[PDB]
Amino acid sequence: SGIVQQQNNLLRAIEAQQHLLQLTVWGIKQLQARSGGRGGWMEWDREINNYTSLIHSLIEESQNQQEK
Amino acid sequence: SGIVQQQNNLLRAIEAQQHLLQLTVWGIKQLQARSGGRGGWMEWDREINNYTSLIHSLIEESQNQQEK
Amino acid sequence: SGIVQQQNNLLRAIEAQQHLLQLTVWGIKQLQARSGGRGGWMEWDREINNYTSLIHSLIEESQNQQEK
Repeated sequence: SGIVQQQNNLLRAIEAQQHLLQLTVWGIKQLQARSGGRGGWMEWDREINNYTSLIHSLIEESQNQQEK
Repeated sequence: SGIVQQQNNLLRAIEAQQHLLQLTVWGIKQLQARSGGRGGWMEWDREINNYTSLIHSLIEESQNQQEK
Repeated sequence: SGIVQQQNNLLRAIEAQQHLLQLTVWGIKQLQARSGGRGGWMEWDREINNYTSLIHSLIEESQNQQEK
């Protein structure tokens, strides 16, 4: 308790920022499709996708270890 | 101390990322106003606004519990 | 251990979000250069640069204190 609840809202804060991040990335995508980019950016998505997965996996860790 | 100071710069890091997030969201807004979108995106702002508030509230939690 | 490993993946999660943030900021830059903005935004970069440094420094703190 206490110290551990501190890590409670810490993860919650980060989980929420992830959503604001995805919403942000999403906002960027559409701004790039309007312009007219049939590619030549697909490797930029490859990077955010790999960091999103790496992040979502790390959040899983935290949720399971915050069980004990 | 120690463990608790670790949670010190942890929150600080997240509070700073929030600003970089708002700066990011803000950078996206203007790019959407230039184009000419008199709406049809207002529900996307509704989502970031609700996550920004949820986040700002969670940071408050951390600041008060980091008092004891 | 335990509590401390919890702060392990916590920092890792934040370090990863920083990259997704830089990737996000970067995605915004190009969308602003295409349009044609030879300035009048350089003080917006001044803000993200100063928060990126402030953040990268805070992460350093965490990495060194997570040594003891």
